[PDB]
Amino acid sequence: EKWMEIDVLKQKVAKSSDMAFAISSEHEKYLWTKMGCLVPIQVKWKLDKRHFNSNLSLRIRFVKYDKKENVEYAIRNPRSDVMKCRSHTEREQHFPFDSFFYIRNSEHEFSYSAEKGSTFTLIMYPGAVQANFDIIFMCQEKCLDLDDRRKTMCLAVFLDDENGNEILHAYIKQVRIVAYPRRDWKNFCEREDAKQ
Ligand SMILES: [Zn+2]
Repeated sequence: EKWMEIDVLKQKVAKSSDMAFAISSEHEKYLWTKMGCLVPIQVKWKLDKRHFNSNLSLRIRFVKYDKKENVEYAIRNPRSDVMKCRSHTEREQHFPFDSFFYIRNSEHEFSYSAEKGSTFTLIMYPGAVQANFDIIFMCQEKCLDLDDRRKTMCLAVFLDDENGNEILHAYIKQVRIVAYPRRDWKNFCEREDAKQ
């Protein structure tokens, strides 16, 4: 009927020193990347009958969650944004300066608002079934307070109809912004594959 997926552009990510992507044994998606690096994202979807000719928009959020507040709740909670640290905020030269992340090389027109949480909204057109763009993180795990460092950061996207109703969603279950993405990615893969 209808589905949506978010993934990194594998071709480029495949052997990059700056980022790495993997799937868990449970098929959830994991991304590790350095801050200040362009991560190539591709959002794809298939729509049902009633939306075939709909004008749609795509919302992009970057939130945190833990065992106490699950992913489905967190991604739609306007108060769950991952917060940029003080020093990266004031040192920021991309507007809005306090956003943890930015969208570049977007094939689609986009706008930004923090009203209901830091969100980039891609304006699309009837018939669009994919959205390509780079996302770049301007703060990192190392910057956060121990309690926040323990929470999981999540990149979530929502496909909305003309009336603003979410009709599909997808996310990268865990995103980590670290110094050596290949170290963490490798440890993750070995631990997963060890699982008989
Ligand atoms: Zn920072």
